Amino acid sequence: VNVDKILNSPEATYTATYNQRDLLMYAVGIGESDLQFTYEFDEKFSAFPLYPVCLPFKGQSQDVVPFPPPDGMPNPAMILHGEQSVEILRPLDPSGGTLTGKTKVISFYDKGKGTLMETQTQFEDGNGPVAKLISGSFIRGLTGYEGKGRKLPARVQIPKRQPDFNDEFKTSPHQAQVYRLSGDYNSLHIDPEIAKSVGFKQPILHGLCSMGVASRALFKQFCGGDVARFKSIRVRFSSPCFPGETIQTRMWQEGSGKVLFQAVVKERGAVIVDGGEFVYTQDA
Amino acid sequence: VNVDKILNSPEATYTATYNQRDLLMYAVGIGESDLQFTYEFDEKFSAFPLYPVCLPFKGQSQDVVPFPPETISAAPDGMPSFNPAMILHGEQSVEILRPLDPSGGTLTGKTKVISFYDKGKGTLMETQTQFEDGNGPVAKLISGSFIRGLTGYEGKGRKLPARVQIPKRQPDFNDEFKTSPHQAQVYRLSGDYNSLHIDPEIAKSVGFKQPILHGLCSMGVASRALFKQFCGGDVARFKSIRVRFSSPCFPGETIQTRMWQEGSGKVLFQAVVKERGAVIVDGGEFVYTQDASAR
Repeated sequence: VNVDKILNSPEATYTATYNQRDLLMYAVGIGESDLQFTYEFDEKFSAFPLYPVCLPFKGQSQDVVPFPPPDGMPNPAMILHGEQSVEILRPLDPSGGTLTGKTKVISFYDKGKGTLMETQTQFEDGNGPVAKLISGSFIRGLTGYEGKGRKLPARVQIPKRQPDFNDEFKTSPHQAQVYRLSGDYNSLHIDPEIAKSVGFKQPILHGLCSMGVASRALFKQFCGGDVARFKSIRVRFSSPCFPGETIQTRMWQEGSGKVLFQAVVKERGAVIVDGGEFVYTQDA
Repeated sequence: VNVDKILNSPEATYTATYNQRDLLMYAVGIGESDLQFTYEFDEKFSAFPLYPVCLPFKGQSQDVVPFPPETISAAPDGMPSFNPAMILHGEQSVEILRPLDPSGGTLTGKTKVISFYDKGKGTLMETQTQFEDGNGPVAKLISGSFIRGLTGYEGKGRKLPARVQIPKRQPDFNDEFKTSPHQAQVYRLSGDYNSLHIDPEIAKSVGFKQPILHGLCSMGVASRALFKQFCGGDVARFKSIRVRFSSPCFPGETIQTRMWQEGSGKVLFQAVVKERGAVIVDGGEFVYTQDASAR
């Protein structure tokens, strides 16, 4: 494997679109019910800030997207979604919009047990940048090379004290059936036979839905009803969640507009979203 | 006041388009979880048989459809003037000639007012919608609107089918579905964006404690029970359904479907809110293809 050729491979450029209905479908998919996100005539109707994470899946389609949606690139079943970063430069137009996506592999690191591959996506409207996404995939077993990439941000360490704030959300047993309508139609989240074939007695909930659930808690606690205050969020996905389980978001106020967080399944005491770092605009 | 004018008002023709994703969104909107209706690669993936009721709202839009849709707001010549305050969706009939293509489709809709009856206590206006493609008819819908107060005239319309008499005996079969308190927020995404079902201020405005669930969603919930009990996993067996909406349902309430087998492929039914014992869907008649005819 040649990492230089992977990292010098030109960015891919594409178009993504969303309408108001897509925004509503997303809000219900992550279990949000506040009229700010579920009612187009609300005085403060907005896209939920995390929405751009769906756009690399949905792209330009208004229909079901077949799943799945570089040069020196070397088994899909060995790939885990390990990390996600989302940076919001400007809120999305809640009346709908069309964006240009530019995507590129920015890191390919040999972690020994496998490869960390970081894929960056930048979305722009007509004016300029609106969102920056970094998806960290772990490719199990792929090793034996000199890894290269960007300077990796510090690994988040959760404070050794009780959370400052807690929130809980009971997900529906059919949450994944609703959430998948926002772009990710991976059969792992709906077909019990596919889930069973990879070691799960029931389909698992999309990790990004869990991320949306935690985002809802962070927005509600800190952003004072203003989506423009939701600046950035990054997480590690640590263990699976099943639709029907209760997701607890534990939140640590660290000052300077920084909140560290975890999402935990109440029923099992399993950490599903770890090393959460949230940045928001401090009290206006 | 001119009924002859109303019934002679020319038919309106429009186009309706749905994709696979719309079918999934509808299925989750009515609370169905069966993979036959929620998973595009299920080996028997199908549109839920009641879906055509959404098409007059949706038309060809893939976005939010501001209420009321252009395809339903048009008043016939010559209609009275009174605003939607004294109007309610009282009755619905759905007849399926051919199941919808589950990969998506485009249909021609033809709509016409077919009845304008004086009920003594009000007016029943029946609006028929016929859907077809290049291969012929697919569905026939009849919607009944009630205008309370509007009386004193000679009424005319289609020959009405027999009034459904719900049997006094114990129901043969029962099913229940606990709706979500946010069920209307999801169901509205299939085409009916009426503020009545979401804005508490608009709901309180007309007398309700909170927004009410769409009557057609309740009809969907009853239809799910009927399909599950009688149709043996085959949408082609779901032939017709007609109901009246008797009282409102609130999102979050449990909908019980009471079913009476009458033989010859006919089932009578009611839908009831468990928490209040209130019938919300009454005079239900369901027609399906019998077991001995399942090829």
